[PDB]
Amino acid sequence: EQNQVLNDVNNKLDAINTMLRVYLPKLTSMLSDVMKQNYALSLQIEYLSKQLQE
Amino acid sequence: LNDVNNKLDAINTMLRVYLPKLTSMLSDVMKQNYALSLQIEYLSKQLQE
Repeated sequence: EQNQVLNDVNNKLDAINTMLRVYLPKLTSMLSDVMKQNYALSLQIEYLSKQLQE
Repeated sequence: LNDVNNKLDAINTMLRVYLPKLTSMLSDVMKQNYALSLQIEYLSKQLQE
């Protein structure tokens, strides 16, 4: 019984951990893209400020 | 070993529940940033007029 319950632990944890491995890089890339988009918005607002100065 | 099993399974199902929420939240944040970009383009058109 001990060996089979340990096998169950093994498979459960390995599956969930590979799911986490798949997930995390997606979040990292999403945050990087969000920061890039915020920088783009900053540039747009600087252009707006130049327009207002003109 | 049973204690290890239950602890790790519980925490791992918690992580499973959590992560998709973060993914959806980031997608919605990016969509909202795109909406802000469109609003600012409309502002620029107003300023050109």
